Amino acid sequence: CELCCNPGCAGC
Repeated sequence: CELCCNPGCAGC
């Protein structure tokens, strides 16, 4: 998620 690797990541 630090790379916004999935659209469900909080913050992305």
